[PDB]
Amino acid sequence: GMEFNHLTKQLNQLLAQDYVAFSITENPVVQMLSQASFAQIAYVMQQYSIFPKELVGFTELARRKALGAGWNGVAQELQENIDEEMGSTTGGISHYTLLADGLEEGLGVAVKNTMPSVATSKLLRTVLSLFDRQVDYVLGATYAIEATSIPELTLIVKLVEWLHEGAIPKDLQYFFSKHLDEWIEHEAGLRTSVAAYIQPEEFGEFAAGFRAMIDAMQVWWQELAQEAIS
Repeated sequence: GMEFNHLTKQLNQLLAQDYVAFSITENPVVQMLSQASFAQIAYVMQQYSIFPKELVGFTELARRKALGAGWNGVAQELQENIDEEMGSTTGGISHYTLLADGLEEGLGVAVKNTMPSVATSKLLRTVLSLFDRQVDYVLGATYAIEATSIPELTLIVKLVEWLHEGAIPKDLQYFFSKHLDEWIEHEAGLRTSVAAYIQPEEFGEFAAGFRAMIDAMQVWWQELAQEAIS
């Protein structure tokens, strides 16, 4: 409702004003593109790909936290999200598979065998540590994944355009088009489902969860730029 909408608005504003990692111009990989080779940015794409690969698993941990608190509307919204991610709207082909195949066949960049870097392993450990707090904190971290989706996606488009002479191969174009579309519908669904259960005295924990996730994510882009380019 109105109070939760007020909090979520402030959190998005914080993301948009204070975090260079999600800026299309101030992202630390983007800032070093002039100094990078094809292979170094391919390494970036490969490491990036591990987060979509592991996203269904994290969303399932959040769904189990929701169920455990009796936040049933939220466990249902998350399940519909898990179902999309695993391929309900695309005939049983996961979003990760659509991305992986799109990068390999479109760009010549293979990601399916990628092992996590030091940075990427650090992000994974941190995220799994967050998902072991209480439901309000964990849903704030889950809401951050949603709020960063469009900024993240915009970044990946630029990296794909840089790796492929400014153009977008057909399958990656499908993938970007279906996401950067409405999904708004995704954000609203999670926001309104959580507003049905969350109390004002739990807004602090929700905001701390959110902050922890965008911190971890920004640190990852920063460390990845340092691994990859210098």
